[PDB]
Amino acid sequence: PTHSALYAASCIKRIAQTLKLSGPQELFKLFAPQLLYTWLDNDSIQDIAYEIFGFSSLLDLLREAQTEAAAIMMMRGQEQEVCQLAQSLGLTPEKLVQQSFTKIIAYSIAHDGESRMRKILGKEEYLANIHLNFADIISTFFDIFDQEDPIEKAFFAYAAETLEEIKKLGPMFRAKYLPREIVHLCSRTQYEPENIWTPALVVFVARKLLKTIHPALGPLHACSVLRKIRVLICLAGDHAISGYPLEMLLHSLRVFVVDPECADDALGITQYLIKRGDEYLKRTPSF
Repeated sequence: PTHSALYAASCIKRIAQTLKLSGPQELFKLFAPQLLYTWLDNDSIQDIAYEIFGFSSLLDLLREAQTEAAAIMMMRGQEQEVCQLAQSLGLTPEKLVQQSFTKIIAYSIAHDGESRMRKILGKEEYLANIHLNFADIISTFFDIFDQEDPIEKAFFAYAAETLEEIKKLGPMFRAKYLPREIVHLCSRTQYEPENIWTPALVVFVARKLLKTIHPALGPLHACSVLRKIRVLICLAGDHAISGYPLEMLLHSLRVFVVDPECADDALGITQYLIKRGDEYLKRTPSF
């Protein structure tokens, strides 16, 4: 997508209706990234089909698609179109960019344009926004990174052996980026890019990864999310094998071990965690 508008509308209503989903808009909430990317590649947001994903408006479709659309525009570059989005909304481009700063930086760092963010906010405000949105940015970095060849890039001189052990037991951007990406963001805050893996951040990112999976989204999603979790566990190192992170990971990886699709990934991570956290599991026999 004239009748094709109405037919696609009824089809999406039936898809999200017979899948334990709320409505058609809650089916756009799951797929807006890919649709918006592939469509805004060569088109403009203002002429999109607000009749699929029943919205009854374009200013209704926008009060949800600010973040993805704005971040993708600023990923490729449509400055006048970001300004047009902002005009249509009611908010000037500046407070808009202040609303969706996290995804903007996630994509931009992935697609390398941050200087273009400095030229609209400033050079003492942009850094305050990076300080305010650090963990959300790392979470959005683990969302979009594609699992291609992480061990090759690792040698970050400890992730390689760790991922090798966990493999011996049992918008998309390439894995080769992932370390350097983090570095480039963390060379503008105070916290050094080397060692930023306190347990709060670890549990944050891991819960994000798990929440990403979904029952309606397929049993092929899960094994990719699991590979990325293995990357997080090998990278975090010694904070994800002791304390509450250990308990929290053992739980969900158990749930992935009873999945008949792939119990090759989760059995390995589980062996590694149980074996390495022996000094801790002897203090908590009730768990």
